Amino acid sequence: DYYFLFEEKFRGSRELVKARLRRYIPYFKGCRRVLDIGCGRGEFLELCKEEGIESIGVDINEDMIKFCEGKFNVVKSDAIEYLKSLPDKYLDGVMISHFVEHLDPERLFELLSLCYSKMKYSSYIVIESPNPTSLYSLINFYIDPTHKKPVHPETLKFILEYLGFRDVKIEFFEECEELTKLAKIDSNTVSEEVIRVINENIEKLNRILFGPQDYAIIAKK
Amino acid sequence: DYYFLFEEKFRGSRELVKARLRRYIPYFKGCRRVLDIGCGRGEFLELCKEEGIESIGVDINEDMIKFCEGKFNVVKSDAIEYLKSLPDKYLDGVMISHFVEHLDPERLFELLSLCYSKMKYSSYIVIESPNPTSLYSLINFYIDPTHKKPVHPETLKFILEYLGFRDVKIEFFEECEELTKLAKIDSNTVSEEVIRVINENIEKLNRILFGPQDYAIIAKK
Amino acid sequence: DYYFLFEEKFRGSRELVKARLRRYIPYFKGCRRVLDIGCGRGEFLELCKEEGIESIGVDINEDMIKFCEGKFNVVKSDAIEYLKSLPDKYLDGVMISHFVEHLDPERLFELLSLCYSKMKYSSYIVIESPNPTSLYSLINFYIDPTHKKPVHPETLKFILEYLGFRDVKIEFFEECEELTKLAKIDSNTVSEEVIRVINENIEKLNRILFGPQDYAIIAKK
Repeated sequence: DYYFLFEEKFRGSRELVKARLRRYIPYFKGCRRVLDIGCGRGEFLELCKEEGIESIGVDINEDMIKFCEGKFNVVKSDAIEYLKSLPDKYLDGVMISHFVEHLDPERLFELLSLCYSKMKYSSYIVIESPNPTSLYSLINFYIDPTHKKPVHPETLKFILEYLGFRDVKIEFFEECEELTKLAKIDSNTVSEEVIRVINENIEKLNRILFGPQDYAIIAKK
Repeated sequence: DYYFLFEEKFRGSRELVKARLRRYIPYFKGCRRVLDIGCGRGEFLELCKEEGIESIGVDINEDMIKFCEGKFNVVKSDAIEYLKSLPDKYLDGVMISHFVEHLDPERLFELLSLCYSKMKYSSYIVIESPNPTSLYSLINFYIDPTHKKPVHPETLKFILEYLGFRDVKIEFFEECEELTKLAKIDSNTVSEEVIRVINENIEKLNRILFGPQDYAIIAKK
Repeated sequence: DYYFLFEEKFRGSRELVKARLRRYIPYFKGCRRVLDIGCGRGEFLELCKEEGIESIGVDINEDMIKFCEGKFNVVKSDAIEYLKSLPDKYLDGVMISHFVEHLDPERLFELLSLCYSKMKYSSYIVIESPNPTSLYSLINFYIDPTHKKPVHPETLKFILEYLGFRDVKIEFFEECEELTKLAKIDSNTVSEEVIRVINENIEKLNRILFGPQDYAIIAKK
């Protein structure tokens, strides 16, 4: 089917994706009400079940749900709507992996606003999305047509900080492979200082051109 | 309140915005009917008052308007609606600062077309918007979720020339800080021919990656 | 009107445009039923007329069709609609030059599936459009307000491979001029490998920043 075949090719296998999600488990260990927004193939739900974490996944796509319903708890719904259908101080944790980029930028404030209200204190929200602050990924953001406009890390940090969240931190992941990045220079005949400045320019070039392809913003309370 | 805090953080303080607008005073010197489209926090209006320049601002934001009315002459209203309500050859000059990137693309032509019709002969029009022709700047263009498509300066120049405006000029401001830009190499030991070509390349790299963050297009009649 | 002056200014002369599409002719030689989608100023029509290749053009623009009807066979209509009015396995070939970016993302798939149906075995389809994998050309992409999201070469390749086309090749054209790109270094006072590595860094830079401005995806069957 279209989207499975699509993700499989440009996102990677479920094993691959699940491997990447491992890093975020510490923020949900032993949680009882973790919401997986836009769960898709249910890679996070599978992980959760494995780590002994209770969670529900939501997804507007009917096929992602047929895909997860058998092993996991999922509700075919619009996230914002589903969030309104929830009591305040309900939710335990919230995972939003590669979802916001697929969301109408106009409704971004309301989503996180609802998350704050439906989350109980000392809870963590994790938002993982493609990094548009590096040319390489920015270019690749256009491969998926269902993508809206790139979602900048700073806009996410600003909104949820404004909403009340604290500890807001930004982490970058999946960097470009060696072959793609520019190479640094060495020499025992060329001026150390000429060498030094050229490499700093290459570090700057590598950061803005071939920087990490993803990022994750984490917040608490 | 949201948008003030947002502007303060990403667009700068009022004092700063006001500072950067002094470059346009020569174009509205002694004018009495200047329209400030998307007046925002009123920085351009505050500048006009100090310069004895009469102007009125318009904005869709009731929050921005409430902030300005007790200070300057503003009117809550869509720009196109306001323009349409003016007689032709009425305005002394027009200022459009960081507005077009928020306007729906299909309404850009009309807006500008109306400016031409409602402007009297000899008047000046200034349009400042974030520069998308430089990477650093193109990335920051996505921080604001209310942004539409990046507005290229050549496209505006085309529209203006087409409407009958003349002496159209595109200038660029808000250069990137040397800390972020790549550095030119100074060297007494390496061949000048080689150093020269490396610095000319750094020059091209800096213009397309760390060039001016803003641009302004100025026209007349 | 607007669009003629606009293309003339930003795309180039009919002469120039004609010169660029000339390389796709071998795919439609001897053909009698080629479909040129979004014929524009009929530069592809004109070429086929010169090669004994029979083809019809379609466009949604009144003025573009008006420009053509004199020397070429064209019809004013939505491309999706024209295709549906044809029998399956009818077309000798399909040319889509600088059109997919002017199209609603959610209709792209329909369009291509229709092309597949309406084409007969072993026919060629060529899709030429702006290349967004190079900074230079994606910046210029925003000059045209009517442009939607950029269309990445890989997305087009995935869609039609999905539909059943094979031998899908992605090619790139219209490199930037030597004066715009970064120049390479050559000297004999500097260590060979220092020069070799800086140059391959330049090669990587020129690729992602000043590379091909156009891409053509070619498929058969």
